[PDB]
Amino acid sequence: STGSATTTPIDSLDDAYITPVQIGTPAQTLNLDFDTGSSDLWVFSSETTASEVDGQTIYTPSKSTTAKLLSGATWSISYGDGSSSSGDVYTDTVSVGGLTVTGQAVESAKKVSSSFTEDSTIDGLLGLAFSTLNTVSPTQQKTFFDNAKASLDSPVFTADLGYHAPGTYNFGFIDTTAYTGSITYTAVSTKQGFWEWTSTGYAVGSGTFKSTSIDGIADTGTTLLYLPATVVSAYWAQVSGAKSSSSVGGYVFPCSATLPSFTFGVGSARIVIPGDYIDFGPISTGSSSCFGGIQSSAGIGINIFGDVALKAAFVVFNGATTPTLGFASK
Repeated sequence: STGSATTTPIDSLDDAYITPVQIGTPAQTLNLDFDTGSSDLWVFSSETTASEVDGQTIYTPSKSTTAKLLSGATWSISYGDGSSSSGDVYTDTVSVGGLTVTGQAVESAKKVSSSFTEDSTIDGLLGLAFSTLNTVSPTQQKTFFDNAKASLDSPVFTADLGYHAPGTYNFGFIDTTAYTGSITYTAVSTKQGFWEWTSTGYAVGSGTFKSTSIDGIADTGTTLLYLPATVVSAYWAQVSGAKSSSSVGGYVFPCSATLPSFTFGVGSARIVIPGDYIDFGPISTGSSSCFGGIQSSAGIGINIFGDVALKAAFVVFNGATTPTLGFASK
């Protein structure tokens, strides 16, 4: 089997991407944030505290003839941005782009943190990291990809995120028309539950490539590119007037600037992030100070190849017995 679904930016900055997902019978379509940095499929629901729902589409399990309460199961998750959610668990039929999993754990939110309530465009998350990170207790549950893998033509999914435009998540096949050149595959460590790999270095604009190992995660659920402070300083030093602002929470730059590209290594291959991809717009409405899309990871504990990086590539999440990651230009 295969599946293919369009993923659409939620706003003009590509702050996140939503993908329609069919849940239950009859289908209830919710727009979920596909997150390769986490492992829970959770949704706003008829159980969510009413004051914490503000425009989202909700899953109502009582209207699904295939929903079944997973007795005794609860879940609770906290994300790197400080947001969180928790609730109980149903199993139900879940389809993405024509690919159907029966018995998928659908985590129904009873509580969500303010940032979820305040984003009316995201009806939940669909985690695509490794199932070892799934938070369901007392019986950990598998991701949608883990449940579908055996049925897929090939045990892979691909992320093709657009810059200011829709893109595609494919399951079970690699669309050879969706990228240029060849796909360069690189080793993955699953020890932390993530699609964790080592970049071979970087360049800033037209500058020379610096060969240096950068361990990080391929995380479709993080907007920005978070890299070591040395690398990020070298990037922003090429932008007149750029500075790290403690009050804003990262590097800002004059909105009048033209940003240089940023290149990262995948083996001997190179992925070029155009400068425009690094502009996240005024820090507040009407400001001439703009927020940078490359930020220091020094306060995180891990480097994150988020959307800013991944949308410059066609990315293969290879879930073979030994997982690997592939990157192509496009």
